[PDB]
Amino acid sequence: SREVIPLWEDKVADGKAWSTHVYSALDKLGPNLLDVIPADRSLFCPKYSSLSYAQRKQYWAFVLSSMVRFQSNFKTAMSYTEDFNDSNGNRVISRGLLQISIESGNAYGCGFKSTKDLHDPLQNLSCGIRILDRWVSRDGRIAGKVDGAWKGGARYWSVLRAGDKTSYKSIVSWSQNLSICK
Repeated sequence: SREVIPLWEDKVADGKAWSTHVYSALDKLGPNLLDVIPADRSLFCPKYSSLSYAQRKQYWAFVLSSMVRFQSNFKTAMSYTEDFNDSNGNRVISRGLLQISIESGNAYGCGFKSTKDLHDPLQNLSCGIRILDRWVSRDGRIAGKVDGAWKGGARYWSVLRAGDKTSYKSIVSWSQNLSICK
């Protein structure tokens, strides 16, 4: 009786298993995320404050799938060499569905043992829950720039940072037009 279905279920063979993992991992890794009433709800989900717990898990699984859509187009094997360095002076390699890197990701407690673990879709999605759980809850908002500093998920993901990008405008549009949000 879900009202909102994540985009990875449309094409990905394991898409339903990904959703089941996210719904369960949200209980364990996103309890702070799911207690926030975000200050930019008027932008992302106008009716956020009336969502049940189950609807908020449906919402965050959808938003994660919309980020995956533009980060990796659902390709868990994807890697991308960035413009900047890790602390050792090697260019950062972003990996997997949400394009997380091992050094910055492991700072969230994601516990990646090796780079191969970032291409494990379940570990990758769990890490993205951890990142959101930290910053959406600390900043009290999903994204946006407040007094010259990016907030919420935009702290980590440039795909959530406002601008004239198809990715950002689509994530915003898809979120705010979910039946449970509008």
